[PDB]
Amino acid sequence: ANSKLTSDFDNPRWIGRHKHMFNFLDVNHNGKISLDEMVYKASDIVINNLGATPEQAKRHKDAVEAFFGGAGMKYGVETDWPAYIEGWKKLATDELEKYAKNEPTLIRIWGDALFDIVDKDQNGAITLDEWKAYTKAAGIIQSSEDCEETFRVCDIDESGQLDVDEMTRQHLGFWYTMDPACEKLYGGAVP
Ligand SMILES: O=C1N2C=C(c3ccc(O)cc3)NC(Cc3ccccc3)C2=N[C@@]1(Cc1ccc(I)cc1)OO
Repeated sequence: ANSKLTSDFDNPRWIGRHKHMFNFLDVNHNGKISLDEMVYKASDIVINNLGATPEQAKRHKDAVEAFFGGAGMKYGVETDWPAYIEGWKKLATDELEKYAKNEPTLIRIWGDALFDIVDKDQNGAITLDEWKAYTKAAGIIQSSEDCEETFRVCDIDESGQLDVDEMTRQHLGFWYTMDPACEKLYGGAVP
């Protein structure tokens, strides 16, 4: 493994990062969300906003299913916040265990599915314009200034693109470990 990654689950900034996303996902403020909702959102984005082919979409659907599945979410079950954060602890642990063993993470598998859609050249790397299009469709970032910040935090190549290898490392830090160097990955959009 290239980094030594450990969890920080009692940090209120980690709990609150995921609470921010819970709220963002719970668009109708039911105080619960379902797997049905999460995979609908994923496929709506990629099929109806980003031009994914049927095969590309199904590959993406499987990845998103497995991801939220790893956090304990299930079709036909309504997950509340206390269940959600408990499930996220299990997902993060499981992911850091894979990473430490140089085994592919659920977030990497999602990223490969998504980048094949979003990268016009299908080489595992995105432009700023492609990142805006995705994050704005998803709604995880709203402003162009915040998308721009992603490219500052991340280590870009001579060509000016964001490689899947680099994004994954940042994602591991941001979502799973509270690594200080990954702060502001989505700019002001997600604390
Ligand atoms: O990393 C990403 N997340 C993480 C999250 C996320 C993380 C933690 C959390 O508690 C909730 C959501 N959400 C979204 C948006 C989303 C949500 C549901 C269905 C479709 C798109 C999300 N989109 C992603 C997609 C992605 C996935 C892997 C890679 I490497 C690069 C990009 O962009 O930052």
